[PDB]
Amino acid sequence: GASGSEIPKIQPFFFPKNLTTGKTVKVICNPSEGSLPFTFEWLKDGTQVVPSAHVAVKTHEDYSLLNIDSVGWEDAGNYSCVLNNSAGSDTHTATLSVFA
Amino acid sequence: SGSEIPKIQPFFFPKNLTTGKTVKVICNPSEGSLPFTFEWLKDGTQVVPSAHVAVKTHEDYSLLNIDSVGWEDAGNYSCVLNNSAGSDTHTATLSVFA
Ligand code: NA
Ligand code: NA
Ligand code: NA
Ligand code: NA
Ligand code: NA
Ligand code: NA
Ligand code: NA
Ligand code: NA
Repeated sequence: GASGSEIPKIQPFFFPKNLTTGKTVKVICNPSEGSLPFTFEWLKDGTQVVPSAHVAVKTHEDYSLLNIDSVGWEDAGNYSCVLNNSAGSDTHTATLSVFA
Repeated sequence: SGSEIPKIQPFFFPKNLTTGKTVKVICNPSEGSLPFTFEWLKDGTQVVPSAHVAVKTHEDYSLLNIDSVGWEDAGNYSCVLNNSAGSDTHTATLSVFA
């Protein structure tokens, strides 16, 4: 029937604060509001995240999971999720710090 | 090897929850040996899934999803993370503006 077209709104996500070398960290990007369907994009410090042996992105219909194993200093930085549907887009950026 | 005790990555609920929002939180280890099992509690009692409350557990994380959150969903949610070597629990408060 009538299809509501609602701009998406990202649920704010943040990284843990005393993360030390070698640990695993996960964050989720998901809408709190918005019409289906959703697309997700992850950025790190100005470029799209590239999956690797220790970095993985797993995207579902209504959320996307960023996983980093064996964190090191190179994994520190600002990670952004860009969320879109057919009505609009939203973005959230979270800073990851990695300590010795 | 394979006997590293689990430790949950601290999780928290958003601070902007209004009635009707979808909310998701994940429980996952920052350390610990695979395989894991997960349990969710609400105010000390295991979560009962329903039409608008879903628990989806994967190999290395568990997802709590609440559609159309309301005042009745407010409470203290615990994730219990288990493996062969031990157990950890983390609890976070879900608050809803009304
Ligand atoms: Na956090
Ligand atoms: Na998280
Ligand atoms: Na992932
Ligand atoms: Na760094
Ligand atoms: Na940035
Ligand atoms: Na976009
Ligand atoms: Na109880
Ligand atoms: Na799910």
